Amino acid sequence: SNAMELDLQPGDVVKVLESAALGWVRARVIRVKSGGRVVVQSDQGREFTARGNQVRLIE
Repeated sequence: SNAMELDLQPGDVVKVLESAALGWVRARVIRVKSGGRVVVQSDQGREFTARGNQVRLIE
């Protein structure tokens, strides 16, 4: 699917490693913000800045 490439669009459904004490959880890309500030939000409602090293789309 990708290595580190940001093809993440708002509405996407990915696994992101949210926090080290949780690991890869499933998040949702809400937006692409300032420059390369990816907005993803997990179902806990927390938005956070994702990066292509923290996000994997079906792979």
